[PDB]
Amino acid sequence: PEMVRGQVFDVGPRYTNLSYIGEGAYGMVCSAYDNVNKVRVAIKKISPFEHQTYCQRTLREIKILLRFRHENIIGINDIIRAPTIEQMKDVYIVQDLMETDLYKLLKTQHLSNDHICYFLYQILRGLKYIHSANVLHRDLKPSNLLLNTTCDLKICDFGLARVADPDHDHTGFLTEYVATRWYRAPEIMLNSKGYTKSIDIWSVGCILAEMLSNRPIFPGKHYLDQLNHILGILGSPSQEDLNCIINLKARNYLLSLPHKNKVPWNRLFPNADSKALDLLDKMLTFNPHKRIEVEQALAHPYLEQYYDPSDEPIAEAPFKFDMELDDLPKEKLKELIFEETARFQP
Ligand SMILES: O=C(CN1Cc2ccc(-c3nc(NC4CCOCC4)ncc3Cl)cc2C1=O)N1CCCc2ccccc2C1
Repeated sequence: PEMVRGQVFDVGPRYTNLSYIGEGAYGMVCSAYDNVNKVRVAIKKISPFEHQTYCQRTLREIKILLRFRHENIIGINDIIRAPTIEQMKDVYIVQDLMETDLYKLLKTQHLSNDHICYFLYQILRGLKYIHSANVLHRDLKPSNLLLNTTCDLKICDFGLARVADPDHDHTGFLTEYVATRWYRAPEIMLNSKGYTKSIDIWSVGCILAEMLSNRPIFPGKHYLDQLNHILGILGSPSQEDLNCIINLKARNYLLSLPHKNKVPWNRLFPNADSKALDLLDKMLTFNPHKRIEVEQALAHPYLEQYYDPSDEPIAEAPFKFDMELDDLPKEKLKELIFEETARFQP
């Protein structure tokens, strides 16, 4: 077998001429020549089976992405694994190879207003489909938005995605949370488990702000500092929005803060298009009940050049897990991953 940076990549016969791309907690990723479709592809080697949380992330990703089919969502093209559960130590997920991501692009490139508009349209078009399947992505951020050389955009990384569950969204103040700090809606720190679609709209608002200036809008250094960055720009919540926070720890924390006025978007973003700032304001609304929904955002005058609901498809039915995954042992999640990947075996 081929090796890459001290790692076997058992992907042949179909995939050859591997080049290292990167690695992280997930595993390792390469490009490889697909000898059936005659194109280079991404293959990520995942080795999740000794960690229940990595197994969860793997299974969520596979089940969701195999059900979804959308131009602005990364697909799974193939899955390689051993023929038996006993021999299965790794899973290789094959996906379309994308040249870069929005994180890399923002570190290195000024975006024209036309590019910002087109990226935002594609993010929302993909998100319309995700939300129409009653799924929440829950970790939208620049490094999960993949881009090719013609600026086509695909949402990736569904390892934290969940079925929406608004009736069980309430929690206490300062409840620990997994998704990337800088893109967390204020309510995560106050009273929310991140089980409603409004969580993803906030992250997209944050991404829009970051496209406007190439810098994260709310770069909190730790859990509560994230809330105080948000409040630093939005200002003190209104009495009405406060009255929606019934938990006394969260409410009394907010009441304890000195009054802060809203920082106007046009001072943070003096070169931004005024319609972009109107949409930004509506996505970065403190109260999640008043926050714009994905379909409303698509209909916003900023996106009028692109908006076409007949060409913004929805999922054919709501997505549903067979059983709850959060409590399952890692050995059971391995079995489920085995069954879920069976269709790619010859
Ligand atoms: O696969 C993941 C998370 N990742 C990791 C990754 C790497 C690469 C790509 C990717 N990149 C590119 N092109 C890059 C080239 C260079 O410029 C940047 C873009 N093209 C296609 C893909 Cl598909 C996508 C992903 C992705 O989705 N998980 C499932 C297993 C469970 C788990 C366990 C532990 C932690 C996270 C996860 C989530």
